[PDB]
Amino acid sequence: SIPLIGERFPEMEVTTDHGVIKLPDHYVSQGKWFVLFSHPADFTPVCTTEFVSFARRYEDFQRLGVDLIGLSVDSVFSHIKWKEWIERHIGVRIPFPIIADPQGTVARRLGLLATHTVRGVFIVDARGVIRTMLYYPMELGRLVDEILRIVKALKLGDSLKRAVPADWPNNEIIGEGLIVPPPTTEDQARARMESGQYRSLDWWFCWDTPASRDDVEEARRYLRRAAEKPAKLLYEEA
Amino acid sequence: SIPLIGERFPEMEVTTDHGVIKLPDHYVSQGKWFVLFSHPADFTPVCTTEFVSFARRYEDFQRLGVDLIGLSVDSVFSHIKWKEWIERHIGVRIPFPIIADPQGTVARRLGLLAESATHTVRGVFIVDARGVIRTMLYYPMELGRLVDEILRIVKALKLGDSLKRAVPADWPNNEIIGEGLIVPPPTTEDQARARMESGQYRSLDWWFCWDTPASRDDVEEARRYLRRAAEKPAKLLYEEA
Amino acid sequence: SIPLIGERFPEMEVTTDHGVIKLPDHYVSQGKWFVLFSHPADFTPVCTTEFVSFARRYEDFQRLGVDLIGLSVDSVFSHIKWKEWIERHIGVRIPFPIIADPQGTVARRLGLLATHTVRGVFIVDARGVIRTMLYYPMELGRLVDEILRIVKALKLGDSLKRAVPADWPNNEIIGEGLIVPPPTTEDQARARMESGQYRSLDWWFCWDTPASRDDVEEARRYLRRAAEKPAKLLYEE
Amino acid sequence: SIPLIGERFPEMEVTTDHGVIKLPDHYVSQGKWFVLFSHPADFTPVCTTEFVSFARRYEDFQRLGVDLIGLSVDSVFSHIKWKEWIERHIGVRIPFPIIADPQGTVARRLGLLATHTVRGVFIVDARGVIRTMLYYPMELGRLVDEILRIVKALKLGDSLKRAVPADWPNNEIIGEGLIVPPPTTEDQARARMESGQYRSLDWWFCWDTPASRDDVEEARRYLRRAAEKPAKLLYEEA
Amino acid sequence: SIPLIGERFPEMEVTTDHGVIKLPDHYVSQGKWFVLFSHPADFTPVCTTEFVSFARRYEDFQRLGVDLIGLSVDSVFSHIKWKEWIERHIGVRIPFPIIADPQGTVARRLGLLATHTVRGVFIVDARGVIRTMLYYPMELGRLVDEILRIVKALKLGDSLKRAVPADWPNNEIIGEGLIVPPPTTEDQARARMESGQYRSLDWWFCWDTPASRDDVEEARRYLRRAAEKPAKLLYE
Amino acid sequence: IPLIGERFPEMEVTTDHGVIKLPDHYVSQGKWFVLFSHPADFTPVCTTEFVSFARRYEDFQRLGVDLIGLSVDSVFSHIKWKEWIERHIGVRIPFPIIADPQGTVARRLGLLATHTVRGVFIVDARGVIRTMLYYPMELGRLVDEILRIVKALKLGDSLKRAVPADWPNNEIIGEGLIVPPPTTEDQARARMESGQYRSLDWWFCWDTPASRDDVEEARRYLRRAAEKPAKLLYEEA
Amino acid sequence: SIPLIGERFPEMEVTTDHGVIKLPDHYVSQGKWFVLFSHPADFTPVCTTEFVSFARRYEDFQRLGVDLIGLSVDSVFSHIKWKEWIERHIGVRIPFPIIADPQGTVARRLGLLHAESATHTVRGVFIVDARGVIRTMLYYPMELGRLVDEILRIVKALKLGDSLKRAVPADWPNNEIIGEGLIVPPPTTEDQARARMESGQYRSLDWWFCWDTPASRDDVEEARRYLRRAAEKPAKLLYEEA
Amino acid sequence: PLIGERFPEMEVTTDHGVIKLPDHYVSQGKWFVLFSHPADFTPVCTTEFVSFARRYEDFQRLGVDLIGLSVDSVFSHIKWKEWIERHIGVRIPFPIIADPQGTVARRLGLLATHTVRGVFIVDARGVIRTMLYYPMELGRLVDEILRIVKALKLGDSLKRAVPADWPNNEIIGEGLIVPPPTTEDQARARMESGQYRSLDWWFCWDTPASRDDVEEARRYLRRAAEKPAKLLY
Repeated sequence: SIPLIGERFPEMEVTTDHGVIKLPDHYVSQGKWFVLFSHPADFTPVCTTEFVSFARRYEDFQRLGVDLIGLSVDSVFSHIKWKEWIERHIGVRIPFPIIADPQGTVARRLGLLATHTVRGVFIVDARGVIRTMLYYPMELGRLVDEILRIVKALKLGDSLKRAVPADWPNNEIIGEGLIVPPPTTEDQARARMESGQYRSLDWWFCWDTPASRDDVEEARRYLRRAAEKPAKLLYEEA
Repeated sequence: SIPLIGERFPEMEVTTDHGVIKLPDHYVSQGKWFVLFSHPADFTPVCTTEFVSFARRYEDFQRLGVDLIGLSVDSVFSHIKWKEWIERHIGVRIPFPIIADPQGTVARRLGLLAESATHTVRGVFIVDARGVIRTMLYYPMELGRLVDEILRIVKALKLGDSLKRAVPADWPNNEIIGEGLIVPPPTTEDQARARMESGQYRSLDWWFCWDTPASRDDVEEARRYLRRAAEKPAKLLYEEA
Repeated sequence: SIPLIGERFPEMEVTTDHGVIKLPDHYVSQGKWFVLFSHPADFTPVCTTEFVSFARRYEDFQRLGVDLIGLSVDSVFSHIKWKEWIERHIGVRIPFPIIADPQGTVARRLGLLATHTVRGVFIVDARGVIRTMLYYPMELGRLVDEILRIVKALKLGDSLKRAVPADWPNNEIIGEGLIVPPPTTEDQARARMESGQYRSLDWWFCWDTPASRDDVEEARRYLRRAAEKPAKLLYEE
Repeated sequence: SIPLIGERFPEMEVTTDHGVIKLPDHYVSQGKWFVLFSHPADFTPVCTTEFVSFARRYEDFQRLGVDLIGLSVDSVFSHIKWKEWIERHIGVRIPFPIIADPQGTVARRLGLLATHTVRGVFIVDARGVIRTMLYYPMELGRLVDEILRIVKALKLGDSLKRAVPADWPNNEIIGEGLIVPPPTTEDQARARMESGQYRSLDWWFCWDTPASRDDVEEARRYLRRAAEKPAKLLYEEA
Repeated sequence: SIPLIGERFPEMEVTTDHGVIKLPDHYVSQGKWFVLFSHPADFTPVCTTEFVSFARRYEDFQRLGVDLIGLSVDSVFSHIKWKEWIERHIGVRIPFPIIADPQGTVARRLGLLATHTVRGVFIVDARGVIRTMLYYPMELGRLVDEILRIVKALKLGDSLKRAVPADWPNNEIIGEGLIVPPPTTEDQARARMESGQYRSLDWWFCWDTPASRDDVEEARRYLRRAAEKPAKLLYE
Repeated sequence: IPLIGERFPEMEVTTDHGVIKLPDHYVSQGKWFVLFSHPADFTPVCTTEFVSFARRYEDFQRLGVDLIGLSVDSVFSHIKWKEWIERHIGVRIPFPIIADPQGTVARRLGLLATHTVRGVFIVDARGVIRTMLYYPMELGRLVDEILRIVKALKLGDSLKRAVPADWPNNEIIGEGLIVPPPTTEDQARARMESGQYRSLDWWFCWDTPASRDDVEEARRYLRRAAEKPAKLLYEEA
Repeated sequence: SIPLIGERFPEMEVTTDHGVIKLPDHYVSQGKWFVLFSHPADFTPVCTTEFVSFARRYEDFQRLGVDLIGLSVDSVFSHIKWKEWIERHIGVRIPFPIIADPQGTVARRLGLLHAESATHTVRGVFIVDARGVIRTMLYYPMELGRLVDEILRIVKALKLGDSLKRAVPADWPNNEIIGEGLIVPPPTTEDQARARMESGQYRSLDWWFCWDTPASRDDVEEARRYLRRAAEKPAKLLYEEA
Repeated sequence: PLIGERFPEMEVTTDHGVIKLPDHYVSQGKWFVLFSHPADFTPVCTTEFVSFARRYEDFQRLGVDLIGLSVDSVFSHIKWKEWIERHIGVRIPFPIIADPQGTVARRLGLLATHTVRGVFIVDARGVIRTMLYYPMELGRLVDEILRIVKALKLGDSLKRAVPADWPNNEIIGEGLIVPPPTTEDQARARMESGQYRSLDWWFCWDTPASRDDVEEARRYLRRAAEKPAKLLY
């Protein structure tokens, strides 16, 4: 039984390889967002490639006030030995904590559970509310740059009181334009149309460009990198 | 109470603006994959952009064997008037069917609805030709989806099934192995020992083995999706009207 | 389960194209009756004719202190877009609010639930009590002039303390007259017959003519309008 | 817990002052529509006026293939005495049967239960399916001519495969016209518009005039009778 | 699931052709006994004969401090019309109230429920306690004089602290005698036989004649009226 | 408790005459039976009634009715109690008495305290309960009235007639018997058109089909009930 | 569902031919033991003999502070008439009260009735001490009359055991092993048994088998007088005397 | 259980082996007396064992087999018998059921352990005919148990009820009661015939038991009253 967007993140005590912490409070108290990502088992390739990819984009998340937290169905001693392997054989240190979940208690609480079903991403805001859930299969690696676009676009929508269009900031229709939430009454719709402060197709489709050039380009930067062909792969220099 | 990944898509009969069809049978019959995407309501701005995003990428989906089908909490008549408006004002036809879901029965069945919600009624179901749910994505109503990622998912997943491979993070642009694909790790020691003795794959450990079996067409197909996503489109559709 | 006559209208909060309102609280506070009519779907021809019909008789309802309120199992956005189509293509403005009922919560609470079942007129008094329920099928459009006759007669019945006869004010027996509520005791029955106060056919059948000439002809007006062939239609112009 | 519109009339045996009949079988056997109308009690003024009104319109219902049947929460002997009073005083005979339902069994099975609640009209087709339900309060006499209009419109709708506009045959928009049931697919809507066989406002609003001069004039005749003041009232002639 | 003998009459608010009253309160308030008699339907021959019989014995009941109340599964308007027919065609006015029981609420609460089953007499004292219940079939009219005997016997029994023999005051063993309630201990039984203050047959069978002449004669009058063919019939 | 119209509950009972099945034992003889119940043996009011029943045993035989008692005591108590009556009162008690220790038969019949164990069940030859009477313990039954009930019922069954109040001394119609009212409109017409019965109304029709014997036999019972007894039984001993 | 030994006698009000009493309150507050004996019906032969046997042993029971009380599934009126017949025909007055149990309410609670249509199972004997505690229960069938002198032996030996803080051997006071001796309650600990053998205050067969003879010459002979009466053919029968 | 009920079908482990109840004895056409004990190596329970064993042949004469029940191991049971035979010099012939867990006791409604007492007297049909519940502080009177089975056998065979204190009843002595008439005609015919002495129609008796049978019953009660010559200690 998975949680829903809008619901607060289930209050729980968890043991990580950094220590015991209480969720979502550990991050709410700090005024930080956090992204939780689950993993079927330790010493597995796809999950490892995700750790690395997350760690390579660690400062981007810190820059966005987002903390990272992993989830795996293995002991805390396996978790440490696993991070120790990646830093030694791949050359990348994994900074963020990983929740040690024997018995699969935490995964059962989140509705992720087989053990193969234990995947998915929880994007939680600074209020402690679940904002986005992704559920990739264990045979497919996630795109961490899209997760970055999600937290970015979501924070801009919050602070500017705007909805975010498809493929933003590269929308086919309005590009980098941000959608003004539609009117829910007759009077509001009639008022919106008369004011002439918003570009519009119809009363329920109004947009503008309130976002700074910095924030638009920061958002397109993630997609630029994701599409980009990497120079020198990590398996070579290791 | 959602269906988990790996679980078969719930047997149901839905009403669309194209007729009445049974899921997942309708697409399984054709040996097609299908992506189902849900929406809170008709005549909503974010959902419209997503429709146009999907419709502009409709040809890409069909070349992979993926059909498209929408889900919205509104009458079938409302769906058609909505599809009429988009074609007239945006100049883009919506070729795929949309499930008419008044009462929210099929949304409630899939686990997308308590009352007063509909806001929660979103999410993407990527379902393979065997009728099995492969990927679920839950974007909020205030956030337009990245449609090129869905195309990346199906292509990688179809290559995964075909070539018997696990797909690395950021593929085809993985930081460790690039366009390389992961060999499913050994579950026994006698398979781990043999794998290391075989020396057929590039290895990092017994559990971390890969090769490059994907064609240059398959790989460049995947980069084109991500490239399109990253590129600011020359000439917008609002101005064309 | 449908909330029967006599029962107070179910306490509920509803979302409309005018805003968020509590029922029956919103209209009770104004000392107003309200007529809640439900519909299965937006952009449907039968419902459209009724919407137009109600709006063309809007002042007739206001004159009686009766507000109108629609119900449809669709989003608020469809509702407003549907009203815009009526105002453009038929050229008739729709003034009353319509409840947006996605998922069909209100309809289920009113027991109108298939979606095909979602049709019913609820006539509620200023005290917030259901007085009449009319259940029409989807393939049939309601005679809106009868709804007008119902409230007018029912308001008269309250103020004048009378029962209203069949086909009023065109009753085959007593015509424009209004019935005195029958005696329920032996003492009441005798005192009625010894008063010589009312016209009578029996102790349980007494009536008089207390309604003003305006009240009577106002009621016949509704029935005549429903009977008269309209001089040139609205689809033409 | 009422029987919904479009449902089959509840299977039951009832006692009338005509005898015992199986509902709705008795009328279905004949291929006849029937209107069941309930009443709180015998020897009640409003119900008496209602009986007289149904009585003066008896042959109209027969021509439409409709039988009438009343329901009152009193005994059968009370029913016969009630009918007898009406003939002796008002002059009009009551031909239709009345269900004697003490204990309120039939009234309860139909979800009409105080006893003041026992009001309601059931318009049921030749297939024993409920088509309309009207709930007037005990202090308000029904407009019987409206019931005649309902059946007529309903009968023309079924045969011609058309839906009936509001206020028909005097609809403000389309007049004596009838609605062509709306398309449910994209292809149905396109094919309807390219054919151009109906007068139209939109793909979902098509209509024609398939009703005969006589059918229309019969419906307006019901509405005119209801509208017109009766010359000669029944009370005057002792 | 009828009420039992000795059990208090079920509390209820009922609707009559005389108004709204609460049972048994309405009579307990007046310090009166009441006889409740149920009927299947209005405008029925046997019930009509019963109504008239109670009405002709109305003075006899009131003098005993007993009110009469009817029960019929029909509306209040039928009841009034029914009473009207009786005063007109039989020339006897029916004075007592009739409970209007549509839905058969009261009938069900008293366990009389088919509707044909709705029959039964309840004799209830001033304390509101049920003392006697007769259940006659609907095809058989009641012997109203026997209800009067029953009551008269109970009122004397309560006040004289005595039990009443079969066929009183015309018992084949003890005549118009009345039974002294039997001993329940051996000390009581010994003291009864030692006292010799009662005409006796055994220690458990003692009687005397504590009822007055006028009480006994009033009791034979009821049975005398029941026994005799009435001079002058009412239908004539 | 069992009701009027319902069949007497199937049961095996122990009496001082033996073990019998009820109501089978009496149905198998094509006989009516009157079951009367008593709180306890060696009790006064019950003894007077036993005597009263025994002194009328010929009148019950003459109607094809059998008597059967019920008391919450053992069979041995029963037989000793019958001995006492026979010795001290000089009257034989011929009818069986059910031995009901534990009160199982009383409980099933709803007679249950043990003081509430009183009731007369008149059951016809079909095993159907036709009448119930419940007197208190401080009151002796009027046994002649039971005799009137069975006679009238047997008369009513054979002649297809209803029996009026106080019969055969009814104040309206005397010894006349009531024709069951018509239930339909056509039955009501054909009744008043035939003129085969005396009537006050279509629902109130009667005739006099009871023979002079059946009438006077019924009047007998009431006369004996009203008669002051010449020579008392306690004096004879 | 029956009560067991050690359990307190169930609280209840009963109706007797002596009046209404509470059990065991009525006898507890007197310091009296009571023997409750139950019968299926009145005017039955086996039960009558038992009633006579108790009645002529009445003085023996009263000497031991023991009261008698009968229980029968019949009315209180059948009870008094049944007592009258005995006093008139056998010439023996029945002094103790009999409980009247129509409905079998009392017998059902005591577990003398479990299923249906029995009364036959109503044949129990309950021996209750002054603390209101069930001490002995006897269940003889209806076709077998009890041995009343055994009930006297039980209460006498039990009263001796309570006071002298001893256990009573088999066949006492004519036990094959220790005769009229009474058993010292066996040690329940290791050093209790050691101290018992170190004391030498008791005749012994083992640490758990120790006894003395604290019972009075009168108490032993009274107990033997109960058994002699049981054993001896009575001179002059009661049917003969009637 | 109750009187009239058949003995509960159970399989028990005793110190002579595993036997089926009540089948082992029913199939032998034998009565059995089952007496239960709280604990082994206990004085009162020991004195009963001796009293039962010295009367072993008397039960054999009546066609009665004996069986003990104790909440202890089978190995303890045998050591307990071994002690009696060595110290008291009386061999215990009857089997004792080993009931650790007190399972058999639980099924028999004897369950504290103090409550684990009671004699079940069971006929050759497997029907419980008598139940005796003595407290643990008081030893039984085995001769009465003998009198019970003896009276019941005569009661069955002669179709008679046994009076109180028989064969020493104060009213009828060694007389045996005829089961009372249940009907009035039976009660009527009983008094008319004159085949029985009587006090009433419900109180009839005769002396159909033989002198041997009467004297054999009195032997039991005489033995219980006799002061023993030479105590076993």
